[PDB]
Amino acid sequence: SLTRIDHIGIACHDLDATVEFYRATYGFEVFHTEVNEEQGVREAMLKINDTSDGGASYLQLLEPTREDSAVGKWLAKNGEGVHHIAFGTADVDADAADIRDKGVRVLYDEPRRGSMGSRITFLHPKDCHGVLTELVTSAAVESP
Amino acid sequence: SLTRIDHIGIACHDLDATVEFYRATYGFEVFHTEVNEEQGVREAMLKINDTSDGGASYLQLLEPTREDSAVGKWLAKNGEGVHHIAFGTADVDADAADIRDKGVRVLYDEPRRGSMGSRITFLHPKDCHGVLTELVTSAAVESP
Ligand SMILES: CC(C(=O)SCCNC(=O)CCNC(=O)[C@H](O)C(C)(C)COP(=O)(O)OP(=O)(O)OC[C@H]1O[C@@H](n2cnc3c(N)ncnc32)[C@H](O)[C@@H]1OP(=O)(O)O)=[N+]([O-])[O-]
Ligand SMILES: CC(C(=O)SCCNC(=O)CCNC(=O)[C@H](O)C(C)(C)COP(=O)(O)OP(=O)(O)OC[C@H]1O[C@@H](n2cnc3c(N)ncnc32)[C@H](O)[C@@H]1OP(=O)(O)O)=[N+]([O-])[O-]
Ligand SMILES: [Cl-]
Ligand SMILES: [Cl-]
Ligand SMILES: [Co+2]
Ligand SMILES: [Co+2]
Repeated sequence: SLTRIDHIGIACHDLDATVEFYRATYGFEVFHTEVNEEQGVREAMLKINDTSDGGASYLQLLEPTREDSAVGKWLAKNGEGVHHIAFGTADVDADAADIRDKGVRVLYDEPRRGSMGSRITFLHPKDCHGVLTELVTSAAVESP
Repeated sequence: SLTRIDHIGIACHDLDATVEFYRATYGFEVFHTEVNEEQGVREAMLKINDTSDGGASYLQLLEPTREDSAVGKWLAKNGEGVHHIAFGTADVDADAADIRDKGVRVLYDEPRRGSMGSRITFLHPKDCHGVLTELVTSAAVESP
């Protein structure tokens, strides 16, 4: 089941400047940062709240590490802004198989590594009314 | 203080069809629907989770009631997809005055009515790294 909004993925040209914007404007602090070379992003997660399924909701700020990447291409075309939304689940593999069986394109055969050891997949935006949609199971098991 | 992600505003051409997409695909049900003639939208709120500040997080699906509206213009230009993000607060008036004093454009002098009697304002996307950003205080006071 999809039990929370896990994060909002926000593309930006300069991670450090956008991180500082969110800190200065709203007081949001960095929960974690990393590079994901497979996905081609430098990310910062800003935790906004905890959630009733035991998880949390974040802003995921993303700067591309290369132009030939999902975020690099998207920024070139659209400029800075919201790139994707992510829903949390305790079983991404099962929920992705169920959604595949509805005819929505699931981009990975098997979930891949995302933020903080999470396992993630994506649904094609043209099958989701224009919203690039991620499904994520956190690495650490959640207590509702 | 901004204490949660309150909702993700998602523009769509046909509210009923997009509502059914989210129900069929994810099991998300409609929490509330309404028309906001000032804003020029037909909305459906789909509750995804409760939040640690006592509030909740929703998907806010929005179909324009007229082409000459924020969502009508945005859909014409961009097609269906994420239109804005919203942060919850117990005091939108105070948080909007604090953000105004940082030089971020606050679109309303005074918060206006939004979903379920909430009071809302917006920050200009060109001051927020391309993200149209809403601040909202729910009508019913929250218990953290
Ligand atoms: C690490 C992590 C992350 O979130 S890493 C996030 C970065 N990684 C990803 O986004 C991976 C998933 N995304 C992708 O694989 C690709 O970007 C997509 C879904 C396949 C699109 O790649 P394509 O090669 O088709 O790009 P392409 O520009 O050709 O686009 C194909 C169609 O998708 C539309 N599109 C592309 N990106 C889109 C987006 N983010 N949202 C909406 N529509 C999008 C695009 O406008 C075009 O529509 P049009 O044809 O009507 O113009 N994490 O843990 O949470
Ligand atoms: C009821 C409710 C709701 O959420 S009702 C949601 C619908 N209402 C709103 O969005 C009201 C706030 N928005 C607005 O007032 C306007 O849409 C904006 C911020 C002033 C933009 O209106 P403008 O008249 O300037 O539109 P305009 O197309 O001229 O756009 C001015 C610049 O803003 C960019 N822009 C416009 N809409 C944008 C959006 N949603 N996100 C990012 N950028 C945006 C646009 O691309 C252009 O950039 P460019 O110049 O680089 O091309 N609720 O309770 O939660
Ligand atoms: Cl890596
Ligand atoms: Cl009304
Ligand atoms: Co993500
Ligand atoms: Co809204």
